[PDB]
Amino acid sequence: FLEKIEPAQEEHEKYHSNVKELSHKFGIPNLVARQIVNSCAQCQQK
Amino acid sequence: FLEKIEPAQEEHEKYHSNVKELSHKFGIPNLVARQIVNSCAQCQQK
Ligand SMILES: [Zn+2]
Ligand SMILES: [Zn+2]
Repeated sequence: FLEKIEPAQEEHEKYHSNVKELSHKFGIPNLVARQIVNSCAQCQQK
Repeated sequence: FLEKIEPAQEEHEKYHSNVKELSHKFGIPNLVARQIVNSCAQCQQK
């Protein structure tokens, strides 16, 4: 689970990539990707 | 992703199974399981 999903977490931390970006770039569903963005504080706050 | 994880979502809705239960019962990591409990409103509020 944290094999291919982890690398995606590092991608957001470098370019604040959105869910579609993480999912479309790596392949993880829109939910697993949103978890990365949801974890991001700078992105969490609107 | 929603193949084996889905069935687990229904398990919590029938016995409010904790993360360890969902993960230990089905096999999903502690995170994917916590997502089920986290979604539960009755369990969300402490
Ligand atoms: Zn971000
Ligand atoms: Zn519950």
